[PDB]
Amino acid sequence: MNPDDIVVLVGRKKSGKSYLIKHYFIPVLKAHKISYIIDDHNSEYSKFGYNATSLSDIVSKQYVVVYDDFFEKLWQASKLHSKKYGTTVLIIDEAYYHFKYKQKVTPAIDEALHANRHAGLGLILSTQRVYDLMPIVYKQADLIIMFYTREPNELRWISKYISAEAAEKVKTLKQYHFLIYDVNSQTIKIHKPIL
Ligand SMILES: [Cl-]
Ligand SMILES: [Mg+2]
Repeated sequence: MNPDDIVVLVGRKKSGKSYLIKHYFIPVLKAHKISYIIDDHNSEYSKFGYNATSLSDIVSKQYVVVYDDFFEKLWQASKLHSKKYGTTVLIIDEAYYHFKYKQKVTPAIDEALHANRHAGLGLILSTQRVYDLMPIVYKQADLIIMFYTREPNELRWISKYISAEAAEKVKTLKQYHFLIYDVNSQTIKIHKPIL
């Protein structure tokens, strides 16, 4: 993950999405001195950054958790954060609320999908089913990560918007194993569980 990449995480609850964030993305971000802002809508990430009580905290604290009209506020605050700390990763553990399939696209959502680099903000979006998010999220993504599924509608979406090969290989992943799809290079890795 480049610091201004868009990364999508896809898998049913308990498949290991938050674990990957906590144990794979966050530590590597930290090691490069890459800032992040975690937008938690379900706390679970309490120990990974300053727990914010205001928009000012989002801007000023280097590693920050936010407990979530609001997306535009969050987005504006993140842009100001990035100007202070350099490229920042905005991590959203419930992309289902702002990026939902068949929803409109505000200027801020559009910016987040098409103008990341310019705003100095990477994105990690997390979702339980592939068909929860707008197909344009899959087109705009740089890396798509998928855990096991054989739900036939999900296979169809993966095949149509991502890769027919990924749709095949997704069906055989063991627990905590995950497929990585590089949208740009069009390659596929099958990764073992994180330690
Ligand atoms: Cl709008
Ligand atoms: Mg989770």
